[PDB]
Amino acid sequence: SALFEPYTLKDVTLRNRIAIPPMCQYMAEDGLINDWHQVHYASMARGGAGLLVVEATAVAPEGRITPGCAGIWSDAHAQAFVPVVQAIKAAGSVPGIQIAHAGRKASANRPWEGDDHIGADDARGWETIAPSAIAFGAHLPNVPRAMTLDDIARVKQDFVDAARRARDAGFEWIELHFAHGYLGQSFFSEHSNKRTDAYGGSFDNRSRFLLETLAAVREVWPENLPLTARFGVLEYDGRDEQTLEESIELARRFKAGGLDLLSVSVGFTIPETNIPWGPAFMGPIAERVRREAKLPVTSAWGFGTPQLAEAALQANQLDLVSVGRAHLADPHWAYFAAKELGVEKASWTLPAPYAHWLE
Amino acid sequence: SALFEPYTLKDVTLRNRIAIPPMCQYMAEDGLINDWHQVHYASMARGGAGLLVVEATAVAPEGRITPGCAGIWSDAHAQAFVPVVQAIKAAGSVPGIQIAHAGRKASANRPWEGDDHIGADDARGWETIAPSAIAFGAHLPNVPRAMTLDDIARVKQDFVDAARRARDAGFEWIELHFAHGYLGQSFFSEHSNKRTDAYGGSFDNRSRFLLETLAAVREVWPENLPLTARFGVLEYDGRDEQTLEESIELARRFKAGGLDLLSVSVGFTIPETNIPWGPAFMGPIAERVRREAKLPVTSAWGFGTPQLAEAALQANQLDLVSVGRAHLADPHWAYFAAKELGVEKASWTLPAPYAHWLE
Ligand SMILES: Cc1cc2c(cc1C)N(C[C@H](O)[C@H](O)[C@H](O)COP(=O)(O)O)c1[nH]c(=O)[nH]c(=O)c1N2
Ligand SMILES: Cc1cc2c(cc1C)N(C[C@H](O)[C@H](O)[C@H](O)COP(=O)(O)O)c1[nH]c(=O)[nH]c(=O)c1N2
Ligand SMILES: CC(=O)[C@H]1CCCN(Cc2ccccc2)C1
Ligand SMILES: CC(=O)[C@H]1CCCN(Cc2ccccc2)C1
Repeated sequence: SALFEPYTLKDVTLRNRIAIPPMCQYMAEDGLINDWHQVHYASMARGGAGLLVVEATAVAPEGRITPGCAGIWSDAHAQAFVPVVQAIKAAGSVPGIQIAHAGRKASANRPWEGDDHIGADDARGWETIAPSAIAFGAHLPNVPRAMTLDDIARVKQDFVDAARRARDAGFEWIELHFAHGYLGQSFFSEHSNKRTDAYGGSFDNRSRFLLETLAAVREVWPENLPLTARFGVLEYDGRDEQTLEESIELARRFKAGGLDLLSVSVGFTIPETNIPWGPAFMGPIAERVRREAKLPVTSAWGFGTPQLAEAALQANQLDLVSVGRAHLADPHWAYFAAKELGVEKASWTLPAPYAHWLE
Repeated sequence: SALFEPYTLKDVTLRNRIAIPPMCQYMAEDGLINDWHQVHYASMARGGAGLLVVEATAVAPEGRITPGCAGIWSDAHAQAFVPVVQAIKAAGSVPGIQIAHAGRKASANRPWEGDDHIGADDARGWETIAPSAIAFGAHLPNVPRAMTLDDIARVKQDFVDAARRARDAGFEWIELHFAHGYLGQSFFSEHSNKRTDAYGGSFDNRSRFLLETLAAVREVWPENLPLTARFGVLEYDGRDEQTLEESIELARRFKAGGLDLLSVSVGFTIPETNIPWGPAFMGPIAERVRREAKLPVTSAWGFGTPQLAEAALQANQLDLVSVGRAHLADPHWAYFAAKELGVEKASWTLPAPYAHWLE
């Protein structure tokens, strides 16, 4: 099975090609994770996935999506992750983290508590920041404050500090969240970036915040540990071929800047889109990015069937398959996939106190 | 769905009829549980099951099956259980524990490390005790020491101390392990009990250890929490109708002694048997115990299919269905069952950070 071959990138070796992508739990308090996250992550790691990327973890308080998001904007915040790192490692999986800044999609309610921007009169909310003072719209109508040059430098330094802390906490894999309509994605997109200084206009200027943040993080993040990013390479906004061509050139520039792997996604920059959801629908996009930018990739959004994961790998569309929601449903999904694909001694994808009895 | 109806017994209410039976993990050290159990039990509780009975926990060191078995023979051992208890409650499941003494099956290797009696040169081993100096045979050849009256008195008091400690740790449900060929089962069976004193020979004498232990425990276990036991009601040894008739009479005596519920199983007292393993094969035996002893019952051994569990409840064979190995395979099995049986808003068998996304 391709899905259960190991993967080596820099000095990290993953025991198979199953990655758990970052999935916000909205269960933190003032950025501090807790018992909820400890069991959630340790249980999934024991399930057998080779790589577990911890949810979007805010580099700054205002960079949270919700009052429940994890943060890493202080050393105390970082120290809370150590037991998660240790549990993921004890289960044989590799611990990663996604560091993030929600940009104009910040100050929102939890998804099951309205999923919408927090109102002005609710004290739990805060002012958001973005490249330009333009709202997403729809359920997120709040207009962000356009970032100053000092703002741009401060946030780049929060990403550096976040990466410094993740390193020191023991993570072996980092992912910069430049996707899904949050701060980084909104600098790259013409939809959201109307700046007239060095950080807007041309392709080079729209690229600048992302490339400078990459470069700054690269300085503190070990060369022997994978440096990755997630990026939305198209929006399904009717501008797909031009957007894709530009996104692939920026990925060429990420590679020149030392990126080891790109997690390929959708922009979600604006609500006025027509995304063709379906099983493995990102496969061909991911493949194009991989081939044209000459960079390993993962992706998500449907691949959560064992035959779809296996297929993508064999067609060299992906190097890792990210499987999210199926792990929410079953934290032992990797074991289910091993059984489905006829892996030998499939029950031993799980630790012994389980594997002995299931074989 | 019958499976997702609540159940009330004494002051305890279970949110559904899915019970997780005791399943040994063999991961403790000197009886002390650790991070393995914390995650294991908390994850399964979050999966939705109404009741989670913690694995066989030894009332005394020599009462462990293996060097990896959990213990409750001291107050520090009992304090280790408190985070487990609190984690199970936090997920909305009810915490139970099974207290146990392995009798002549003690001093054995972990199942995946030979599963056989420890050899006398191995420094890990200990002397075992039983009603009579007779070995199980097969892979468990060690001949146990015959207990004296002073031994019987001591072991009874250890069950009492264990129950007292379980109460204080916050368990809300206790199960006396009188099944599967361990100490209690071996007092009842004529195969293993050749005593000529008050604890051997007649039905009354063979029953005595079990009844006195129950009575002793009933004195310290709160009247308002379920007091239960697991008992092997037949052996498949060619003596089934007489053995089952006797077992049912003892169930009546358990009820007269305050037992609230009986977990109906097989004896496993000797290796020379022909157990007819199959899906739901205990259903009819369980039903007979329930009807004839007029006592609530659970059972296990192939109910781990949503339709099989539902059927047994609808036929009134059982009050709770114990689903073990299916929970090792998928700690969210109760969610899988609620989906299969078409339960309304099945994803909310799980907590919000999962249920929201899976509906
Ligand atoms: C609960 C939850 C939470 C989030 C997400 C999704 C879900 C379900 N996803 C997107 C996720 O990583 C993945 O791309 C999608 O879930 C699609 O993959 P599946 O179809 O679920 O296998 C995600 N994306 C990301 O980059 N960072 C994150 O923190 C989150 N958080
Ligand atoms: C790993 C493991 C460990 C144990 C068990 C089984 C397994 C698989 N079982 C028996 C268990 O409670 C249950 O009766 C069987 O697993 C049958 O139910 P299932 O078919 O698995 O649903 C069990 N029985 C018991 O009374 N005390 C226990 O501690 C144990 N330990
Ligand atoms: C922060 C992260 O990128 C997440 C947060 C919540 C929704 N994600 C996007 C999403 C859309 C549809 C289904 C699942 C996930 C983005
Ligand atoms: C102590 C407890 O009752 C357990 C320990 C391990 C095996 N159990 C018995 C068992 C036999 C075959 C399959 C599953 C379980 C008994």
